[PDB]
Amino acid sequence: CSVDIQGNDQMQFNTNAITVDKSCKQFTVNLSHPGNLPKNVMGHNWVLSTAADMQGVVTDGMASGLDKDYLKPDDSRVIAHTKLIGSGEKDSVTFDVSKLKEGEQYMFFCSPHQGAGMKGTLTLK
Ligand SMILES: [Cu+2]
Repeated sequence: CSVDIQGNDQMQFNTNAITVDKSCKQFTVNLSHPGNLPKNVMGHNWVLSTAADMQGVVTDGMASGLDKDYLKPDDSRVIAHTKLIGSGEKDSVTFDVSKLKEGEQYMFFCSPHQGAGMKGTLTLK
């Protein structure tokens, strides 16, 4: 009921496909940042939304800027998210699996780097 995820100095997560076991009550993502670049150069977060909401979350987050960790304040579309981290930092987020529904498609992504491909799927199993 947990996954360790890395975002590196080249806008890449170490996985592009997460599976959440339907028997989990909560799910935890442990985000870390191998490499050497700080968060005001190559910072990463881990953000979860439906596939349909991803674009809006990204656009509005980029617009909100570094001072808001690249997320729109109180964004109702964001199911769960970590803070923005630089190399050597770490952050975890836990959310209730009840927030995910059968038949929906979910995406995870780093909001400042989603346009550069830093995204992947999240699926119940
Ligand atoms: Cu990033």
